[PDB]
Amino acid sequence: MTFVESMQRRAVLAQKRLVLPEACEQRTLEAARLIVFRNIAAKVFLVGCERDIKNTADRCGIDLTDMVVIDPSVSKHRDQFAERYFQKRKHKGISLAQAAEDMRDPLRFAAMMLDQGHADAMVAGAENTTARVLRAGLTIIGTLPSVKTASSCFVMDTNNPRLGGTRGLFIFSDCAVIPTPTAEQLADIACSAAESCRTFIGEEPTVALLSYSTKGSGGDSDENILRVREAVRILHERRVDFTFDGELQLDAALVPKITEKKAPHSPITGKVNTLVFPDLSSGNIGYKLVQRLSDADAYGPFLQGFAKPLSDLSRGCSVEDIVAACAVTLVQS
Amino acid sequence: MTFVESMQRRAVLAQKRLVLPEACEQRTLEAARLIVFRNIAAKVFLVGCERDIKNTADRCGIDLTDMVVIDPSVSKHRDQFAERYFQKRKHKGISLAQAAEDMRDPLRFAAMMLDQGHADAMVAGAENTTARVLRAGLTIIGTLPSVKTASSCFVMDTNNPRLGGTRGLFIFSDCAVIPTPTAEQLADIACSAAESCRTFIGEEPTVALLSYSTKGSGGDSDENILRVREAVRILHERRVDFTFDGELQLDAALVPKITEKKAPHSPITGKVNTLVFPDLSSGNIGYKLVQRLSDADAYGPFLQGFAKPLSDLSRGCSVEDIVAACAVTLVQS
Repeated sequence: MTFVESMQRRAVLAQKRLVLPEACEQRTLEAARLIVFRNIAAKVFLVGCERDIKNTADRCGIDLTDMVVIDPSVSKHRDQFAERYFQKRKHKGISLAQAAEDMRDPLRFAAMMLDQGHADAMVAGAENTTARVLRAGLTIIGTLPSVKTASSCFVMDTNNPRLGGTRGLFIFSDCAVIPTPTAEQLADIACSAAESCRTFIGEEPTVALLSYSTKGSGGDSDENILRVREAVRILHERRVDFTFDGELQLDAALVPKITEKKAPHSPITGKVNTLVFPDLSSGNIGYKLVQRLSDADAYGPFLQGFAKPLSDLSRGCSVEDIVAACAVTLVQS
Repeated sequence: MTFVESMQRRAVLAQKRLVLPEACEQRTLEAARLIVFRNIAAKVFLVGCERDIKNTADRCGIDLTDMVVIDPSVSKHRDQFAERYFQKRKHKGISLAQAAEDMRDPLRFAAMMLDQGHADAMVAGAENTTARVLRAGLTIIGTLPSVKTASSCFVMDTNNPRLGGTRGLFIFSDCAVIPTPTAEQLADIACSAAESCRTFIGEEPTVALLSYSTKGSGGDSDENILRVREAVRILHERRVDFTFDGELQLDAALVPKITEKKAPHSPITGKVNTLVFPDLSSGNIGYKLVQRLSDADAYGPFLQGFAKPLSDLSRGCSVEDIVAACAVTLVQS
């Protein structure tokens, strides 16, 4: 199958709970109906003002009978959610009443459903800004204990077995979120990209931390080189369970003859399927170069490192983009 | 007609003067022979100790007949070159006699031939470090008046006229030399890359200065975004004669449907053939991704911005590689 087909079938198998806070938006509700029709989720929670949602559904001819509308103003969890948000945020000086008002927002309320164990996967961003989506994620859901940084990746399908990797499948990370990762964040990015490789490609991760330098060739003074080198040291210190090396140029990562000249006895030779970029320009430009100048497909961006999975959509997304993002996030949980 | 054959043919038509300071190296003399045999240059100057050069030739069985040995020890330009070097370098405290000894070095002498008008193109690096070759370039030859920075590009051939560019050809720059260009340096790289587009691809240059941000989308705080935006302002101030725009994501540069959304009314829409990367990691990773994960070929790195063309070879280059480098550098004059 294709990647999208495989992710949808795996979501059907996983039978997890989806929450959608942009439930007054037509595309979101159409996606929710397709999710129900395809059995992509065990439960579909629509979060928002009940009569605004029902009104949108009425006008778009959408049956909600297998969906659960949760209204943050009326929910039985309202008081507990306001209290949990206050405890989370009181260190920034907000009041309990400000917390209660903030938790009437569908985006915050859906994120708190994940934090509190009432749903498994959240998708938003067809109508909210990326900044708002990531902020709800960072401040309500938080990160896994193994990282301090939330990041993102793309799944790159070169549609060419022979191009190395895992039958031409790669994880590229972080090509969308963190502008200039510190050495510690870069190590976090590598750890989360390793998890993404296991979830999305289904093979063991072999990770190359990339640079214009290979194992010293660029010198010892450029902070950008040292940042990547320090990340590699940090990964050794952390005793991670995946194979990794850096700093490596792309050709040293992917062409064994070159690895043998520039990085001898490197443990990644001939096996790399996960590329960690040194900064956001290199990764954002890089994945687009592969997408737009070759027959490769790029899937994502997929968020990683969050304690519970969420996705941020483009504001111009299609219904099927929403469905695809929901399936991937459900498979991540 | 391939790219290497196109350049070889064009050098034959151009009938320029080549200087080779590594004339005691066997591959260089074998290349020199092919260059004479193929009429790729009007004149082939071998620079060095005539006896060491003749000795190498005899040991290897190489005929030198239509080549001209120019011996820095006895050349009629001996005293003028020493004075010129002294004037260039006296601000570092050297004496005239030291300048004269310095100008017995074949590499320095070849570069001075370019500066003084006695040859058109220099190739070295088969047995000199890149740093040595570049330093000779910068201290002796200098840069064109339109820039203060020498840099490099690659000619990328996607082998697919629909991918954009000029029949599938692109200039990528600077993917090999400057680790973190200042805004002034990025503007210089754009100017030099536009020159290389004209020389190597043969079409009008349309230059995209790349970033993870498109026309403000990544905000106004990240210094790497501002460096690119500043370089664009600088190009406007210089009133350059090529079309440019930035900061642009790669898809906004290359995909007009996306340009119309993220960069409406951009001057580059649908015409970009020259990509300027914001730093060396993004460019070095970027060109290699295209080379290694697609059908594209990568030719270079080609130096650019020097007042007279020179080329740095790889230490392990083939004889045919040397010939191809000479032809490109001659086409560059």
